[PDB]
Amino acid sequence: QISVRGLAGVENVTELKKNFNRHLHFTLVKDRNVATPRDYYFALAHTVRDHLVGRWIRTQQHYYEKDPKRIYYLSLEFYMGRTLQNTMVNLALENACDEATYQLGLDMEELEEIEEDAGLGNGGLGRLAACFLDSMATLGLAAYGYGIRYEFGIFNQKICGGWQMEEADDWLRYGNPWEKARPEFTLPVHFYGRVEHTSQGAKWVDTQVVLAMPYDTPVPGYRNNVVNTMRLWSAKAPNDFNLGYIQAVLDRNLAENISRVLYPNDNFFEGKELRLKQEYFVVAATLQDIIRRFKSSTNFDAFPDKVAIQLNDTHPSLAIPELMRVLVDLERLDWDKAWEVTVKTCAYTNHTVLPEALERWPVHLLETLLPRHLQIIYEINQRFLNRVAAAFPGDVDRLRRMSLVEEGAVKRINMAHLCIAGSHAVNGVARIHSEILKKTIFKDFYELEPHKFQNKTNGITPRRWLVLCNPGLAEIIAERIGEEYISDLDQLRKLLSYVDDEAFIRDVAKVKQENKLKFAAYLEREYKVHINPNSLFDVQVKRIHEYKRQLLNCLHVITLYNRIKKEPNKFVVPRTVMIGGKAAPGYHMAKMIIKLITAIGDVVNHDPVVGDRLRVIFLENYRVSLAEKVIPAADLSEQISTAGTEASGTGNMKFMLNGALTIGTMDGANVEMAEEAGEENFFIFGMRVEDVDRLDQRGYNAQEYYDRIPELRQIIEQLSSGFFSPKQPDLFKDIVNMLMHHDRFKVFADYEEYVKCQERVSALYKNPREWTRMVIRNIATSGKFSSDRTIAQYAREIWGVEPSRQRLPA
Amino acid sequence: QISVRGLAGVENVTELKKNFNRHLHFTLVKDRNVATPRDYYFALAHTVRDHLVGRWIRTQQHYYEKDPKRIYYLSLEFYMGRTLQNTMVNLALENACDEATYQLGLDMEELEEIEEDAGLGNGGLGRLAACFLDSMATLGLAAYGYGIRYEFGIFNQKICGGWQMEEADDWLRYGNPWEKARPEFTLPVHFYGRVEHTSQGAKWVDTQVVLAMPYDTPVPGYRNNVVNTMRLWSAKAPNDFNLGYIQAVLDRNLAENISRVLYPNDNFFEGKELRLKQEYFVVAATLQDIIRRFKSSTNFDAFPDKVAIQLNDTHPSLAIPELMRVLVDLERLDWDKAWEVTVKTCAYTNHTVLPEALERWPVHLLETLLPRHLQIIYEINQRFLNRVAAAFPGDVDRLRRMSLVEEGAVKRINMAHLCIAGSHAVNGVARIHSEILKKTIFKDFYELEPHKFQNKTNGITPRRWLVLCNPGLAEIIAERIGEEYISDLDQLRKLLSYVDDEAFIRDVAKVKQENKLKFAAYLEREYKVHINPNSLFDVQVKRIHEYKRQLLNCLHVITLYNRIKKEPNKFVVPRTVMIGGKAAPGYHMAKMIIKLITAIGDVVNHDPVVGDRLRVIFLENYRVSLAEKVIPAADLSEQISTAGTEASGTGNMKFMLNGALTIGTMDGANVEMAEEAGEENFFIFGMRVEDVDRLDQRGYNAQEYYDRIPELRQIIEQLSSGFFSPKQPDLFKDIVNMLMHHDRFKVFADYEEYVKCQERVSALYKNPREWTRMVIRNIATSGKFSSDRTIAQYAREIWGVEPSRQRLPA
Ligand SMILES: OC[C@H]1O[C@@]2(CC(c3ccccc3)=NO2)[C@H](O)[C@@H](O)[C@@H]1O
Ligand SMILES: OC[C@H]1O[C@@]2(CC(c3ccccc3)=NO2)[C@H](O)[C@@H](O)[C@@H]1O
Repeated sequence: QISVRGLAGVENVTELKKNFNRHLHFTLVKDRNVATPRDYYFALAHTVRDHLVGRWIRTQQHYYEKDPKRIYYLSLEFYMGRTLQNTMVNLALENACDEATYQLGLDMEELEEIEEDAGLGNGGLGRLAACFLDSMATLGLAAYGYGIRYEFGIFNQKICGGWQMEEADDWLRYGNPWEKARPEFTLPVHFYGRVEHTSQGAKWVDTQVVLAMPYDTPVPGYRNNVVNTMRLWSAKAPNDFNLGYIQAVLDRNLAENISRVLYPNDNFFEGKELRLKQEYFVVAATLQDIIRRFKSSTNFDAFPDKVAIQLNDTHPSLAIPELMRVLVDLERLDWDKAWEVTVKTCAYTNHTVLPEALERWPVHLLETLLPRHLQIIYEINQRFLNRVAAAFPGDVDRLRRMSLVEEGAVKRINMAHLCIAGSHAVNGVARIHSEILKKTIFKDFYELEPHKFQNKTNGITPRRWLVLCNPGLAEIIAERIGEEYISDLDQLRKLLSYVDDEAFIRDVAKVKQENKLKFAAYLEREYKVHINPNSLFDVQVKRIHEYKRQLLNCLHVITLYNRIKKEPNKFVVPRTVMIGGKAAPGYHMAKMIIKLITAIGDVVNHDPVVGDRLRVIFLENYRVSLAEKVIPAADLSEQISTAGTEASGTGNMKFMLNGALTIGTMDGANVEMAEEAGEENFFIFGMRVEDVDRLDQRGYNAQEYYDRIPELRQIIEQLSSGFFSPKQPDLFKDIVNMLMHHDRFKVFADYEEYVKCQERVSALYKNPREWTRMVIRNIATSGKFSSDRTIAQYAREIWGVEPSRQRLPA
Repeated sequence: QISVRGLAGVENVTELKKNFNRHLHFTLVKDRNVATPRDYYFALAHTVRDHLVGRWIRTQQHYYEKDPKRIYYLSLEFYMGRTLQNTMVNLALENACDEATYQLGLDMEELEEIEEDAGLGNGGLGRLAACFLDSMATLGLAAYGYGIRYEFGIFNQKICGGWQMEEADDWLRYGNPWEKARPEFTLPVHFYGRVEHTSQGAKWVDTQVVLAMPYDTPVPGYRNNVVNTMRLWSAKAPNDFNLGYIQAVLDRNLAENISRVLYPNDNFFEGKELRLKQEYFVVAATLQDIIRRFKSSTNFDAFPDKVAIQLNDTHPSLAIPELMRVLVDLERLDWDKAWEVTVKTCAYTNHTVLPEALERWPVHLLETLLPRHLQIIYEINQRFLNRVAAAFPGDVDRLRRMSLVEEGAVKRINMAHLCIAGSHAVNGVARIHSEILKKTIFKDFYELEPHKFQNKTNGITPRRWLVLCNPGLAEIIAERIGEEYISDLDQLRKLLSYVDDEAFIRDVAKVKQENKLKFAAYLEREYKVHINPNSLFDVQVKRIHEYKRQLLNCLHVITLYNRIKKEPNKFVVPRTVMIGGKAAPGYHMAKMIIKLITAIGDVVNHDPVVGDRLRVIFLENYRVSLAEKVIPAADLSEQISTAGTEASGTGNMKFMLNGALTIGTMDGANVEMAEEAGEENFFIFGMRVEDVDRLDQRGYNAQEYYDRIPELRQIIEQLSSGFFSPKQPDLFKDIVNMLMHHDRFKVFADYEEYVKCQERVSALYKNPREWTRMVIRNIATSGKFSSDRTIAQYAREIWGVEPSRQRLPA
């Protein structure tokens, strides 16, 4: 149908059809008489998977022959989403498969909806890892993603009576056609035990053993025939485990629980033993695999020349003392040499500055679980503090601030401090965030080792986040400037010369309307909810958290409702306000915010006076597959975190690429987005970081805003009195109390500017031509935010490798 | 190479080779450079599996079109062993695959050794189910095996310091290429809850739900293109299960533990809740599947015309009240009609008379777990006892003897009584056993309903137990009488005309010697143990149990050793005495017997005076795959249970088919084996059932035998004094105490006759020609013991269906 989806050659279509029928018969053991849509999905998945294998085998043998420096990306989260369409896109098979299935009497888009998301992440951090894998393959890097194969990913969210309910994400129930189990490469991981000092160094003895079984998933690059590997570890009990008899076999579950479930916390540290086990599990198995591969290429001096390890936050921070353990205890290297190798191998990316998100593990937990690692951490700390004392003589408070060991009620290890000490590079994820690291939380470390600190602004892959989810937009762009931009997003700047082109203006607006119609239809079919496709689609999708200020959005919504009720016969620009996202199960306030949103919808959506002028919808079960649907349909992107709290954001970049305008604070990557597009083409409002600092010095008093803003007072009175919960008048008392007395994120302080800015949004929307021209200026300057740009920077500035767009032979 | 293994056509070999390479590439994602023997096994398995699928699909659609009466074989155990060779044999692909792999530079027999046994059974009962499935497919019956997919089958046995150690049988670790998961046919199973009586009957409410997910395995018939199904259920938690959050997901293990592990008890009842859950799990899921299939063909009058359910012992006895529950509570049939349907549908096979093996479930367990079933059982009991009271007026003791409910300290349900009441046919598994049922334990029931009681003598499949494991013997037979006997074992009678044929005598003895050499080589390669291939191979392989009297064998071994030591320079016929089998982990005495055997070996095997004249070996990890190796190598089959204790035995039949002579008591199927071959061609010794009865009336006094047999006294003195355990003098005190004071199985009573009979064995072995002539007379009369004969009898006399040898189109 459309050009960017590739060719549908006679030979290819015929071959795909026959292989489809072969898989339905031999693989699925079905015939067309009893086959269901799900069977058809699997037949298609297996057919497409077959096209990966040749490239996968030859890519890995190419790396063995060429022996390039290998990049190891360690993460506890990989938020992959669906794989079928992405694979077709990267292999140029989409049109061919569409044709093949059409000739078989099937709709491919219907089949695509059957695939479960691989939801092995919480949100932004996990999704960044996924975009990074795509970019590393597209840039021809010898890269490996290493993580945990959770049996249960991020929970499925159901809304019942306006409240969030959780259910297990049983994503493997029907099988996973993309993974290949590699039981032959199973490795042992050790826990507990004790340290024994001998004539020849320390020995870690009397341990409990859990097996790590790898599953490999192919990661195809964009049309370059490169297929890299994501290797995820699954926990297995040894066969002599606990070996009455029956109970001993049943108790194998205890060991295998390590890889059972993803911790559902976004930007929050929960210091549970099971989580610590998960972190060591991935680190220990991965490092053995790295060292094996290095030996199968004695001389560890060349280790850093052949190996780079990237730590995705502090979650895999145990890589540092584990590498030291292996080099010192097992390979018999002297400390100083082992440390040199470790530092040159490891690099650390920090993803947040929120105090409650930082990992600080109780010493007593590490003492019991990982006694040798604690000893190594103590030794690292002593040697590091000796360096600090030499550089800043007599500065005793600096020594306590910089220590890896934190004293107090319970002694803890600061894992961020461990990572900085043991890495040759430390980066933040947006310019403002990286500067905040150097000025505040890691100031002492920056003063000691300035050369270590870098910035690498986040990005998103234009394959999934444009070509896959928005083929209509991809096509109208390709018609004007060709296809090269898909792997060279900076080429979108060429669209600036079309900002006054009447045909292009029409096409951009047409594509948006089509996306909106499609999404409006999706909502009716799957959720029986009714929306006006002519209204402004006002969208805030992201995890529910106080810092992200879904509450500020709620206040604007109520403001709009109240204004309509005050003057019903006055024209307002119609809006559909959509808010979606999951709350961590133990996060009471986030769960209350969800209930508030649905409660507002209950009132607003059923008020006859409002009509189709304002609709409030909570988008249930927000996840990668839903993002791919709603983002292309959005007009307005809500990026409204308190300045200094959102390290980067990546949802923001997705909306910019897909033709939505942004209302946002100068926070995270919003700052660079506004810089790229020009501030005139962005809806910027609210406090800057400096303004937040000034308010903190003075003391934030929410009562002041309540007293001076009559429209705000009305909303608080409505919430308190039970206007949005008539049968439970005091339901939202916790929300009101927090807003009035202990709001860490200063919701009231940005209210007036926000509402004012939103009026400017509505004004522009009344002028479709000028709205679209501003959209074009956003799309055209979105190039910087390709993860290809991000990865090229990591490659050149941290890993010491050169990216390549050269094809491997097919 | 050999004729019975089929043709190796040019087209077939070329096609097998290309499909092998295809699977290695696309399925296994390997190339010849990094592939291991295990990869080669899987490539072969997938290649052979492909040949099943067409036949599997067309067989099942044939049953849908023809709508024949369906046979449902319900068992908690299916001891399948390996599948690769069996599939090749039944599809006539063995020679072709041998050629194909040979041309690829691989040895097929090496690849076959990589496959794990499917060890989903304990021994005889589970293996009978497996032979039955093979025969049902070969006889063209619309048959389905239903059971549980245990994650862990019968434990792997390791011998450490002469003691049995257990380890988990992780048989699914590398995957199972033979099964097809059918998650789309998942069914709910209910537990606990309570019974609510309404205006319209009883309702079972507030239950806990566990999901039953089916996995289908193909069961090919012998060269008839029929492929039946074995459907095994796996336990799954519902997604809202227990839905802090993390613990709730972790607690899913509790539900899924139902299908985790096989209870390792042979002929012993353990009244544990988990086992009861397993029994209901298989019954509830299976019955829903049966009823669905019946409806997809309102009128339950025709149910028994279209459905037969065979209960493999009392383990699936809950089928009776479950069927009543569904018909009465759900389908709204009146009691009397539902009962008529149930009785005509169900039939029960009893497999043992040992009191400790009979299932008697505590009422309190059924009350809590299955409240509605208990109510139904009570109602069945009341109506049944009303019938008994009408037939035998005033006989109050009969009423208490026949009751399904047993009174006492704890009230129990006698599941055997339930099965007799609710079945139209009840059978034993050998003529002597079936007669014992009518005369003793079920005498009261036989008097009430004589027409119900039948015999169906057990059998073994000649495919696995001759063609597969002993191709050399199969071939020399085929050379004389053709190939028809493989599916018509009665044709072996034609070999009687070759008992004086000098060429045949030579060939039979040659095949045995070759098998012995091969097995002697296997022992050296895998266990580094050394044996004389010229010695008499004296073999007792079976589960370790007091009733099977491995101890009697031990006494003979020590007798032989003592006689050699008394007269070292006297010639004796050299023997290799091999004993193997697993002990249930909680069975102390059986574990002690294993230690005794190894302790005897430790003394006998290292005595320089003995030399190569006597060797005692414990065969580690006896299982189906080992049986296939050792049985063809055996000269003497030990079948020495106390008369009246071994219901049938099936190992006995395996040895008879493979050219071993039998030393045995007149117990189980031994009686019919001797009848078929002629008593002159069998080494019969010891008490008959009547002699055991006489001794019991008198009172068994072991001291009498000790006092009157000097050779026996010596052995007991050796055991007691510490001759076989110098460092632990009292190690075998429990064994001596049991033998002297509480031997339920009268080991001493058969000692003299046994030793005498063994002397006659040695005498015959000195004359190779006459030994072989007697062997020929055994092989020639083994036809009755084909499971094809057994299944044909079940079909005609119980199920009301006619077997067919007609081919389905390929
Ligand atoms: O760099 C990727 C993203 O990382 C974060 C940090 C984060 C996280 C998740 C789990 C644990 C700790 C931090 N999720 O999102 C940041 O909050 C977000 O701003 C950033 O875009
Ligand atoms: O019919 C098949 C076989 O059945 C038994 C009975 C049995 C068994 C196994 C588990 C639970 C209860 C009984 N295993 O073997 C009998 O002991 C054996 O004699 C017979 O050949």
